[PDB]
Amino acid sequence: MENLKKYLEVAKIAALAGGQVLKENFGKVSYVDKTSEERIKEVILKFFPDHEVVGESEYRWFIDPLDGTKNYINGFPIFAVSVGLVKGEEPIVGAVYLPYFDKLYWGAKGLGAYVNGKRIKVKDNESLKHAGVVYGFPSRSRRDISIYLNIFKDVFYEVGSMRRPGAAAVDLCMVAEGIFDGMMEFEMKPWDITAGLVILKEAGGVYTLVGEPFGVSDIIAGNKALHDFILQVAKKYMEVA
Amino acid sequence: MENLKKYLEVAKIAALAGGQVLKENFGKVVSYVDKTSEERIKEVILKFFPDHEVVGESEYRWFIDPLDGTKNYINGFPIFAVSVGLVKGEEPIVGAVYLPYFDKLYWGAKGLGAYVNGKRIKVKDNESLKHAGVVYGFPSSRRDISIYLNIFKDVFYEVGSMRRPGAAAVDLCMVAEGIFDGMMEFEMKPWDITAGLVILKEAGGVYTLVGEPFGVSDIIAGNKALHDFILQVAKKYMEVA
Amino acid sequence: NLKKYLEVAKIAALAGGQVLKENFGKSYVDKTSEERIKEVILKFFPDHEVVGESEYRWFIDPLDGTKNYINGFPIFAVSVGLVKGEEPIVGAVYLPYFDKLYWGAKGLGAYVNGKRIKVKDNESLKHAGVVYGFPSRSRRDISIYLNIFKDVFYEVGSMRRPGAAAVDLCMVAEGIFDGMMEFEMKPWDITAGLVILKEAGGVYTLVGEPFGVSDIIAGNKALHDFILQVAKKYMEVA
Amino acid sequence: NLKKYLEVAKIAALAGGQVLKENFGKVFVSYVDKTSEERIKEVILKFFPDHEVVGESEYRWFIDPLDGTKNYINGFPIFAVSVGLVKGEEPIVGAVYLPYFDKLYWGAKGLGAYVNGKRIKVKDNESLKHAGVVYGFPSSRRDISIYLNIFKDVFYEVGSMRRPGAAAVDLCMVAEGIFDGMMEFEMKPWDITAGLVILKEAGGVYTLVGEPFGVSDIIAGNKALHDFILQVAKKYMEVA
Repeated sequence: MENLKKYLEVAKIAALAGGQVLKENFGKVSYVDKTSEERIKEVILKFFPDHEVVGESEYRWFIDPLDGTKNYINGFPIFAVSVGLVKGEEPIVGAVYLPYFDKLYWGAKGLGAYVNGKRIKVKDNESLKHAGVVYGFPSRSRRDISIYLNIFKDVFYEVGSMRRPGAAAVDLCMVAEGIFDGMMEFEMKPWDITAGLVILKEAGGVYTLVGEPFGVSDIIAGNKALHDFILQVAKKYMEVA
Repeated sequence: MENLKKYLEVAKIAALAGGQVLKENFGKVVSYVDKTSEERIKEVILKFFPDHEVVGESEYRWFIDPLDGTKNYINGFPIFAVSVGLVKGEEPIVGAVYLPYFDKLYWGAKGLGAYVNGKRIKVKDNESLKHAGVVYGFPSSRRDISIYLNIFKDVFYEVGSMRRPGAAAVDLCMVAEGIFDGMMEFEMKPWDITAGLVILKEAGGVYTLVGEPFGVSDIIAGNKALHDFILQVAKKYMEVA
Repeated sequence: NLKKYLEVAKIAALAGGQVLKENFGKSYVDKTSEERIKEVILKFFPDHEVVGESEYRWFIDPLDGTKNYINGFPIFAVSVGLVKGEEPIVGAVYLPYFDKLYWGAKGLGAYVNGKRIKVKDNESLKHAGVVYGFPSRSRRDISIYLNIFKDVFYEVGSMRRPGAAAVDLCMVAEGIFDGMMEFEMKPWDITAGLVILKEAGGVYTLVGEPFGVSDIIAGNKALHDFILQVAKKYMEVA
Repeated sequence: NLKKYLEVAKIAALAGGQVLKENFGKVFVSYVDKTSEERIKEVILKFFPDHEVVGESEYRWFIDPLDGTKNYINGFPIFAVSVGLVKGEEPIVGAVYLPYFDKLYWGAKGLGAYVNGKRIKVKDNESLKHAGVVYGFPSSRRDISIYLNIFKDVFYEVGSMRRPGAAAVDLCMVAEGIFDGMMEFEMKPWDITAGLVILKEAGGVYTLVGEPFGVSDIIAGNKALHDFILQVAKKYMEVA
């Protein structure tokens, strides 16, 4: 933690470096996915050769060169680059950049959560009918779809509104910014969420990780209210330990 | 209707009138906004055409949506719009939809084409389902939710991706713009889709309206491929006539 | 009908600005623009008069920054101002590229997209920023403007020539620039901007014939007094 | 190795631009400038430890942490970060970032000039009366008159003349085809080196009067305007 602030500024530059690849290529197009990754990898390693990078010790950078690929290929502006860092098992730094909006979300353990310099935080709201929730799950799941459909139906009925933007890292950043009350994505990878979670926690959010935090996981995050409720419902059709 | 041109130009201005209310109030944590936007629109339309009828909540009928995507707008999510559509008798002839946050004005008129801020648009060519992008939306409902979950899962298994942005007028413009192959909206009002529908049609899109075009309806629109696919699936779980 | 003239001015500017927006990066524009502006105005106030290249006059610039617009420089706007008798009371200046709408009305304050604005404070002249402008083929001798330019140049921190008076007035109003100096002006290029600047707590002096060819010196008290100080040394005033 | 120098350059500009970006509007200055400078110099030296950084060997980087300082402090969006690479005495790499507009101009010798992954080129001109020129000079080492005379003669011939207040950005707008040319006096290497590479690869022409790596005056634009505003200059200050 002696160079936490140096890790942060490096995470931010890495996200921007790969975010520029997404920027220059938007609307023109998978070579982008690899070019963004190389750039991110280059920045991290030149600064910290010894660290390990994961995607696709005591310092593991979990990166997502392009979160929201399908949206990116179709032209839907909800996509980003995610750059998270974890010491041992503890996630300590997060950087998520939204190229199309030129919005850079970031945060470090105990240092706060920000978006382009402005401090952010999850919103205050108990009321479920006044709440907004984003969600997401795969098309060819490892788990039966019906389960996800049943969980959806239950929250959908109590919540004020639900949205499926198509990019976990962004969903995580909008919850941390106080736009959406909570989220719930299933069958996630560490690089999909690591950076976003750090930011969410620093913005004062709560979250339950189901499964191996660095393997395949499920995530239920948001303010106190939605987290407990999405979690309650989430365990009627599946198991949590 | 020799004034199509004038009708179009008025629709656009009116959408800009209401959109201005939506943009300068965005972010300011009661929906006096919606009422004010509506007031500006009705006002513009009725100074140019005093005898035309304006619908939303007698040969020419203007269907207007002062605020498509209320939930998103309140929460701080960019996907919201204002729609202004003109119907002569029964035929939709002019459409204008404005995305204030993006300062994007989608417009079109019968036989004159579809446009977005000056550039001509059109639906995409692809007929491959696994590559297709689809947007959907059903309310939280008049009919049993199971029906929507059933139509969703099926399409979900075939298409490349599915999104729920939360504002039908925008879903229609993005389909018209060729970002999404198709859209799927259930239990709509005429002022939710009339404008976006004119636009979609001029972009070369195909669509199926279920129920009374000027009463509660369901809309399935997109390129040929997706419209044929979504419609066929829907017909397995619900009635269309 | 005070709050009503303002809403119409805003919609009129937006209407004309939309034309500029659709064609940016390509006079049909200028013509089409004023066409939309006068049309919206006369639809809401058939008794009012429109002017712009009856106790209620609207001075409009369908496209301020024509040259910038043609080159692809983002500095350009639409200007819609209203005068009652001889007093500027309502103004709207829209900048299509930045999607920023500046508006104001006597007693109601100045705004830019729903945000209230005000001119800036100045303690040191060498910290001030000034925007200026004069024509290439001018009625006055360029020597006069060069003298005015130097004197002001040596005293302030910076001087900029953006190319759109209507936009210069607005930037002084928002407190980006301490003040401006624009010479050989027409009423439709500055009326809407003046209303906005004054409601932003600004000061200004018109030289010549308002609603005619004039000069304009505007900004916070400090720069206005200084720019006017210099001007008086090389030319006519009152 | 040009390709690797260019990618690094873009990143360096972006990094320093981020500082400028998250501090724009917040009425300090030395802090932003210095913080931006430190981030740019760090990235460069990280990929090329042997290179030399300059501004305020066989491979020198001329960087401007914040071009358009006064504009930046005032809140006028015309400002940027300039990162240029020089091999020997020749400008070979250039990256100019405009944080506010989120536009990144870039180029490398023999590779072309771009803006956010968009190939750019100077505009074609015929009539001087249709030309647009950006100018600028310090408040100076030469008698203002000299510059005012040059400005005056050009002013009389072209359609328009603007003074945005940021050389780096100026050179990029000429490269993009917005302005036909620009004249700027009393320049430093870090102010124009990046823009120069970008301009030249956009098919532009420029003349450096003075010491390229010292204090200099720059005449740059397409062929037309460059020749024209070069004629006028040597009519008042006698370029070599």
